[PDB]
Amino acid sequence: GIDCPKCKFSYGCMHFHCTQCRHQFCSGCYNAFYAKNKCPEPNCRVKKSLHGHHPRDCLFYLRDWTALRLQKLLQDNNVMFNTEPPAGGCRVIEQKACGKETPAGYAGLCQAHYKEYLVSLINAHSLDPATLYEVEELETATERYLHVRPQPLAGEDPPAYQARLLQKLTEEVPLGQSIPRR
Ligand SMILES: COc1ccccc1C(=O)CCc1ccccc1C(=O)O
Ligand SMILES: [Zn+2]
Ligand SMILES: [Zn+2]
Ligand SMILES: [Zn+2]
Ligand SMILES: [Zn+2]
Repeated sequence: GIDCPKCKFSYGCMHFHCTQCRHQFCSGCYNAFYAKNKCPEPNCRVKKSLHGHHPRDCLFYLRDWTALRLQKLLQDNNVMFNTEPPAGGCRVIEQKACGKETPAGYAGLCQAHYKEYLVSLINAHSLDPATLYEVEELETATERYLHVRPQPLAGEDPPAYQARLLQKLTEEVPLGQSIPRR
């Protein structure tokens, strides 16, 4: 299940409570959640919201991708993923079974739980979503994680600019370090 990164107790919303230690954290990347006015991070722009600071491969972000784009990341890396239901209506047990509609090609899960499954594979294989980023996404990631505003250099054509952004991001900003890897 999910372990409190603080106490280590084992168990579509990312905000998780551990009742033992009262830690607030993200169930996708295990980074801490902060209530409004409680965030200590100097370069964070969100000071009046309940939030955490997530790596680019947290489900917090990747849940907003389409299933098709999540599949594309897996396909580009030749990681297999299920599309068909199991041998014998979403079975995933939620805290209120999920019971939602089970679309064709979504492996017998609802849309949200199928994306969670794809992200679980993406994370297991340490696939980097930045490899599919358009330049706008690379610029956003640069601002978010490197705290600088990117801009192309004189003499840099568009492919070179995009490649530079991608190279600096991947070299200097690790994927989530508390996300479980295989
Ligand atoms: C799926 O749930 C959400 C998705 C996007 C934004 C907000 C929510 C929620 O209100 C529930 C989950 C949640 C609660 C508090 C803080 C963050 C989140 C979250 O998952 O983003
Ligand atoms: Zn705990
Ligand atoms: Zn997260
Ligand atoms: Zn913050
Ligand atoms: Zn479901």
